[PDB]
Amino acid sequence: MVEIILSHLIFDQAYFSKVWPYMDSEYFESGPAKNTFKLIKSHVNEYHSVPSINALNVALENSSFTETEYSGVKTLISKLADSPEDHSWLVKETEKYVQQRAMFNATSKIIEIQTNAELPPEKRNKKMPDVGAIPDIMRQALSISFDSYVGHDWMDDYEARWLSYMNKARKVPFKLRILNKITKGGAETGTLNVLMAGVNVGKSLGLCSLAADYLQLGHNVLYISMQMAEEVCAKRIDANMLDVSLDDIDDGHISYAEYKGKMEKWREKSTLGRLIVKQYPTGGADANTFRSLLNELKLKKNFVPTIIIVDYLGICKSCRIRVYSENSYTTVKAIAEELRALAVETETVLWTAAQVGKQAWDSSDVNMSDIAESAGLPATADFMLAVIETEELAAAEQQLIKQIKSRYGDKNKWNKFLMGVQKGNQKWVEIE
Amino acid sequence: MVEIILSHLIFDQAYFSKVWPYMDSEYFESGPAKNTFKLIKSHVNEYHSVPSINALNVALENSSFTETEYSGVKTLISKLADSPEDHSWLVKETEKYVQQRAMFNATSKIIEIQTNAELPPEKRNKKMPDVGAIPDIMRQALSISFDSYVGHDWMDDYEARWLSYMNKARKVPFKLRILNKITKGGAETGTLNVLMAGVNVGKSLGLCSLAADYLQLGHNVLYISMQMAEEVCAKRIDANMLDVSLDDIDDGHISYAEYKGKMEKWREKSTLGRLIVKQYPTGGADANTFRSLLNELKLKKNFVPTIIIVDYLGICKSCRIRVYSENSYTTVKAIAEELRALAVETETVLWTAAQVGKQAWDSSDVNMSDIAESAGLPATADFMLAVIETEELAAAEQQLIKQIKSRYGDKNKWNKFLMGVQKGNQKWVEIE
Amino acid sequence: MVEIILSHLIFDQAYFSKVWPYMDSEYFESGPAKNTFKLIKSHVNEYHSVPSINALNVALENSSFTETEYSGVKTLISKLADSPEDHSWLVKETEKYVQQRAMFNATSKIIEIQTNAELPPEKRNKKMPDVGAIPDIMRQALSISFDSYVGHDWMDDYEARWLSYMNKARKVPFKLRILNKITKGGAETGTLNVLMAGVNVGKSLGLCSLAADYLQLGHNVLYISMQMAEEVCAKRIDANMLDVSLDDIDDGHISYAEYKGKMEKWREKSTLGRLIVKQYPTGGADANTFRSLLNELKLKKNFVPTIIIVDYLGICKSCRIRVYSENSYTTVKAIAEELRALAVETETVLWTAAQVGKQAWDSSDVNMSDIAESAGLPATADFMLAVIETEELAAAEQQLIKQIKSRYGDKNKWNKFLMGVQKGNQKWVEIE
Amino acid sequence: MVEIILSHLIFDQAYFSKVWPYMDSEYFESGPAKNTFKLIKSHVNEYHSVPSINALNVALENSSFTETEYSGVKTLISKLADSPEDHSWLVKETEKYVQQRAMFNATSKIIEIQTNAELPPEKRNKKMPDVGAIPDIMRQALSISFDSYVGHDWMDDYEARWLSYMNKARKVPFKLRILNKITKGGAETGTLNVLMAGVNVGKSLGLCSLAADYLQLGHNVLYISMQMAEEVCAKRIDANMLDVSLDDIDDGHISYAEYKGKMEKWREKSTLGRLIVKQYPTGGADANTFRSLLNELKLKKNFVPTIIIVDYLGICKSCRIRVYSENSYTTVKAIAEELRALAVETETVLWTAAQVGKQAWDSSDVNMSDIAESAGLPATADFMLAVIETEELAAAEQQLIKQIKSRYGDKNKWNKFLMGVQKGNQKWVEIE
DNA sequence: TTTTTTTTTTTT
Ligand SMILES: Nc1ncnc2c1ncn2[C@@H]1O[C@H](COP(=O)(O)OP(=O)(O)OP(O)(O)=S)[C@@H](O)[C@H]1O
Ligand SMILES: Nc1ncnc2c1ncn2[C@@H]1O[C@H](COP(=O)(O)OP(=O)(O)OP(O)(O)=S)[C@@H](O)[C@H]1O
Ligand SMILES: Nc1ncnc2c1ncn2[C@@H]1O[C@H](COP(=O)(O)OP(=O)(O)OP(O)(O)=S)[C@@H](O)[C@H]1O
Ligand SMILES: [Mg+2]
Ligand SMILES: [Mg+2]
Ligand SMILES: [Mg+2]
Repeated sequence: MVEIILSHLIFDQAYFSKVWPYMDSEYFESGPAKNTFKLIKSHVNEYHSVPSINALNVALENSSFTETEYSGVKTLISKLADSPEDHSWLVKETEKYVQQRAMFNATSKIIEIQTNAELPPEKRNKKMPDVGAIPDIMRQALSISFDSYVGHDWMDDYEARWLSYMNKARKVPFKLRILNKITKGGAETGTLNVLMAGVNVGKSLGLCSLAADYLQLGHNVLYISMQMAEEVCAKRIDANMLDVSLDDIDDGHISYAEYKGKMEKWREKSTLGRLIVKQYPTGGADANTFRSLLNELKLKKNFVPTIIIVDYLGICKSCRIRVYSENSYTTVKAIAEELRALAVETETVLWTAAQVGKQAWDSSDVNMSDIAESAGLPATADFMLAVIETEELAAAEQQLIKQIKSRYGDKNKWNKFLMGVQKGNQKWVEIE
Repeated sequence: MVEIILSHLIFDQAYFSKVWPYMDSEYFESGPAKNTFKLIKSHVNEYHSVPSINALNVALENSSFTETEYSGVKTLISKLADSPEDHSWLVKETEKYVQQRAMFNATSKIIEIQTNAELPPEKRNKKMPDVGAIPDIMRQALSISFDSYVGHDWMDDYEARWLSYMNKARKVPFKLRILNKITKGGAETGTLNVLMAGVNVGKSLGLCSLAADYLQLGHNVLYISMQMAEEVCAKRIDANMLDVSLDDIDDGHISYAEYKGKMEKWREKSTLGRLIVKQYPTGGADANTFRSLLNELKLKKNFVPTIIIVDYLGICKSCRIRVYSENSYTTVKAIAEELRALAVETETVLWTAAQVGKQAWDSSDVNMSDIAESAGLPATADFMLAVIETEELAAAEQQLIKQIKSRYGDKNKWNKFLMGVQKGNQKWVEIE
Repeated sequence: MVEIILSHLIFDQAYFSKVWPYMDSEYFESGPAKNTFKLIKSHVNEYHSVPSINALNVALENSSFTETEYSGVKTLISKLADSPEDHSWLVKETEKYVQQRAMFNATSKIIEIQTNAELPPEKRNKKMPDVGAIPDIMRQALSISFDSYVGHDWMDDYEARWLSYMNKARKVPFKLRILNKITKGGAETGTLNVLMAGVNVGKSLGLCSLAADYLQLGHNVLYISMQMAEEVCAKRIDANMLDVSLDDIDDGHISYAEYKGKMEKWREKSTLGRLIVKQYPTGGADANTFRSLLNELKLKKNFVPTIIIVDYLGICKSCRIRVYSENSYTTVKAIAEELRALAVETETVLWTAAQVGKQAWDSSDVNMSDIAESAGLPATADFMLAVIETEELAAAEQQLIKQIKSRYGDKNKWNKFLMGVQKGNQKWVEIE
Repeated sequence: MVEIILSHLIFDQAYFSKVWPYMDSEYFESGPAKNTFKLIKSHVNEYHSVPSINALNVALENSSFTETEYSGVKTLISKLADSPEDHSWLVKETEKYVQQRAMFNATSKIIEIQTNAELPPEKRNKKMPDVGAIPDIMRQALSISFDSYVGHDWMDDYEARWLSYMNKARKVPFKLRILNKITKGGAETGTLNVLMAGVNVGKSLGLCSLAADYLQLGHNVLYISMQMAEEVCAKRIDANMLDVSLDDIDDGHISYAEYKGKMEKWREKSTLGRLIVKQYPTGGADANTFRSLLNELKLKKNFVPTIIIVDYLGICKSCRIRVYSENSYTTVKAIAEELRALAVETETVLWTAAQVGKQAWDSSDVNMSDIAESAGLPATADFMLAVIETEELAAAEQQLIKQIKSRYGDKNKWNKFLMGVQKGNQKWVEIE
């Protein structure tokens, strides 16, 4: 029914107002229909009005396509004529036609991706998406229903807004009291929280301590280590949970009986979730890789995480920018934005680590301007905490956590407090 | 499109009043088109009015043509109808047709000049110009645009200019006396206004404060969130309007009774406007999306916004340049130009935020050179204020606002003024 | 007469010494002639001497030519002979032939340009000059001659040097005596003058001050703006000439009676010109449009320009390069060249205002390595000034001018001088 | 080519004496070419002289030749002419022919060696070299060059080198006795020599003086100015040559009669050179534009300079640095290297000027450490004279010349000398 | 050819 759609795009102002915002060039044909719609779209972009038959003929004469295409477009334009119709049958039929064409294009692209990925490398016609984003494309084929959400009205829609304040399902409480106090109830789902410490100051000890604390509070935690292996992170978690020093495990001061007893005692407790550690090579995982990991975890292991942790965003690969194409600023900003998009998609608290510049190392204070790889990371991150350690603090078994970007509350209040990091047990303890 | 031009010359006075000044027999053709235009020109010269079909046919009978030309003119005259096409498209198309025909005639003329130059001096014609007249014959053919307006005169139009001085309909007050004082009556419609600061300083706080202030004045405000979600921002607007807190909303200190009472009391006010909050994924919107959103808003609800707030220009996506086609100085400036064009098209006050590079994130002052993105943004901008907060300022809850680019008024009359920013209420308070 | 040219290039020495530096491969037809000239040129480049017949037959055998090309070149070489003629008819005939070939090539190139322009976007060739570049090409072809001036030859060009000593070019005086001192009487007719400055520091203030000063001297001034409405520029001029602050005009302190009285008092003065302000959209005007504008200004308004002032060079259209085709440097250089050509053609002092880079903003000193868009502007310009009102000159109500490039005198004599900028009246007063 | 080689072996002497030692029978052919060379070699052996074409025919008349060979030889002998080709092209072309034939023979020999190697060991030729001899054989093919000149060979070019020391082949005198004394006979070709302008001490005056002494000695001088026009520099040259004061020309004291008389008096003298002044914009002339200028002057003006004087090194631009700066060290170091490379590749004496540190300005003594260009100019400069001015030197019309770097001779021999500077005539006179 | 981030280095 392409002829009817074009005719009522021309000879119906009411029809054009609703269907146009959604009409696209890939929904008609590879011949006369697409060319006619391209003519109409160019005229609309140039004059912001629906062209007439004379305007279409003039644009057709000032066009460069061949004789066959010219004749087809001329016949199609000559066949366009308004008919007595009703707005509803046309809008519903157009929605059905657009949905069918979107599904057809999506399945054609799916077949193309499958037949392209099944090719020897270096001859796979790059810039074509991989099989990993096969379902997502189909998800885009179903989100076309002529029902775009205009937005949220402050006065018209306030009961629904008020039924989001006492819900509190968005906030995931910590286990430390100070972190809950500064965040006013803990971190929120669909966010990107960051730890900035430097090199060998913490920043993975803190992530492991957070993972252990969330695990004790009945949470499913997905640790993703882009550098350290799976047994080192698991060893850190074991040291945190079992209250056994990493030196004791290395020096064999803990027996198999004690280890088994502690593990079974933790297992028999109802207030304990599941922690899963996954390792990827440095620069070999992205947002799409994490989504594939999420899907295979949900299917194979029936594991649905809420506290997804990534060891370092700077070590991950952007899923949109080719490697080493853009500078550190753009690449890191894109990676952080994609991670935040993943977090809001799966509705999980995302925790990450970030390096500071060389000038901030061995300094008694770390500012937000000391971020290493990009200034956009603080802009695209919900909460950031700076971990500072000096010789005096190290001798006191304490670290100073400074609130650098506090989006859940006022950062001026409680800006710097001293945590009791214990490096042997990979644990954070409070001083209150 | 000679038929359209002749038909709208005869049957349209508005078209005749803008194209007849620039029209010649050489522009049309050498056959029936030129003869028809010559008949029209002869009739308008003998009688100062546009001829009719009957008068044109009578003149054709009076005038003498050979059989072929007579038949061609009769056939062409038979093909004239009103056909009320758009005026803008018609004038643009006739300008293009005139330009292309003039270029063709100029090329033929210079080719004839070159051919005559090679002839021996005895054989060559003295009427044709020398080769030295080739260039100006070309530039003049490139100065046949349709524009009869010459511009202001400063001595013949001072009365109209004085009347224009009294047209203050472009101004929009600020609800803040200091901002009105420094803008000489508030912001103006169709202008790009920017509120820039560092990361986590209160850019979105200022945007929401401006939205609430415009809402309390009866304006229609369209808040477009790029990083935050739609609901979170409405909470800030509620904290500004209801004037309780941000934490008290999340800590349950407000019962439903008070919330309902305050919302209904604000509904009873006749000085309140309409506020719509729209969220977009990072890097997925521009004026092209904004124009479709405007059309959908106007269709679905009686909402034509007077104020358009964009959460951040940087997070926005340029229309023509791809996601990472060019560097920051280009696409950021392109987005700024597109936003200003959208504002001047919709005649709305456009507000947006801008980021500051790391060099001024901890400085007591910020200059125009401290713009994180392209420096073309402080070229398309009109009132680029700046927010500077220090430890002493945060102690007194008083952000410093520095006038960075002031196109409305004197940038240095009140260069730096203190505000009374309340972070809990997301409100700017004037200081007296 | 290609055969004669080749024959006397090979067999004659004075002819070779006279005509060789001006010969080019494009002056010969694509048959045997161009290939033979290629062989001759390669031999001359490799051995710095005129080849013989044996040399070329050796070069022909050691060449990658097809059978047809080989046969044609061999036949042409066989046909060459030393016909005795006079070395005063040969040189002029060769010059005529070269000029004709250059004109033919230019005609073909402009025909190709016009064919390329009419093609739709995404199919048309890029980097090919637009239609507005056609006359310039035709200006280059007519300049071909066997006489070339590379540098100034002492003892060979000394009459012209004595003329330059004794004669001085006519100057359009300023009203500020300091500019006359630094320019030795003012600015010449066919010049491009630029007043670079930072953003929101007085680019339009200085241009409007110059426009008012020239208007008070009896000149016809055309003010073309792109970032400002006609009423705004005319209000700046009124503030300059009526001695009323822009604050007074906006606030309504002055009445219509006083305004009319002052305007009529200015009208009654005989030493007054005509100032016409024309506004164009950003990127919507070029040199041809300025020419079309000057055309209607000379016709509709019957006004001949004298001090054409382009508010901003960086906004105007290229007129030689398609929009968004080349980089900023090339486009701005092309705009500068087009504007200077327009000034030379119209014999009008042309004043403009470019923007300095972000580094020069709030910098107490600027140099040629501070221009933002293009560093080729000083080469095209004839006088270039700067504005250095950075931090403390604004508090003292003063400015500073660097004199970056002054072709009228010596830049290192009064390089930096202080200007009393008054922003309420939008004028420059002298510190003397 | 073989016909030409044989013809110019028979009918030339220098070509024979140059190419005979590198001529072998296997280089020509297996029919006419080889047999004909065999005749030349045979005769050259029995009678140590070149045979007459008839004597070569006598060789054919008295030699073992098959009917085809004897005929072939007769035709080839009858096809040899005494035509006069240029010697350089002939030698180069016969060298290329010999090299190609030697390479072909060596490749065929190694192919035959490989083919013989892949044969039954009982059945193979013993005379064929083993496979291990293949790399050496090709070497003998690559070691074929009519003339071997790779660098300067000590103990093999000592006689030519002595002729350089006695004839002072590299020195260019100065016309000033003191400058000749400290340079052991003047500056050398392929060198960069700079004068360290101090506190407003000078600006082109010295280089203009150097552009007159060389002119009076018969040298072709190319003066490239950046901060001045051609007329101004040539006026400084006229002041020095015509003894007219610089201000007298501007005032008009000297009339056209005296000027023309002095110019013609200079033109009569045969000891006068040519001066070509070329102007370039500031920063618009790298040391690659100078190469193009030299090529144009050689091709069109036939002007091949021996002295190149650049007005100022700092004003110049680096050929491939992209970013230019008003006063940056990296650019000055690159500019010096590029200019010295130009001097070396053009075998010309290159002169330029550069600024020095304020300390060098305040102190009468200037140290290499006290130089604006540190480790950049006293590293790429063969000679660096420090021209500084003092009020006492000024009151006596003198300038103290100090020698800061002298590759030519000992720097401490005559380091300080007083120069008689005349600022009106722009001249340097000696002091007794 | 400019523009902007980050880093590292070096020169004054
Ligand atoms: N096996 C271990 N036994 C005891 N202490 C350890 C051990 N591993 C690490 N630590 C301590 O933990 C501190 C911080 O460890 P990490 O969390 O690995 O630092 P890091 O910042 O993650 O390293 P990078 O540079 O970011 S990969 C170190 O400085 C050590 O003092
Ligand atoms: N929900 C909140 N509760 C309390 N304080 C907040 C909240 N959100 C933001 N703030 C404070 O508001 C200030 C700036 O935060 P925002 O206004 O959200 O920043 P923004 O303008 O979005 O800029 P960035 O660069 O994106 S953080 C800081 O003092 C924050 O701590
Ligand atoms: N209405 C006004 N009243 C008083 N002063 C004003 C007014 N408008 C502008 N100014 C002042 O004039 C100065 C120069 O403004 P402009 O003439 O627009 O300079 P500009 O370089 O053209 O700015 P652009 O075009 O946005 S880069 C500003 O910095 C203000 O201080
Ligand atoms: Mg780590
Ligand atoms: Mg923000
Ligand atoms: Mg301006």
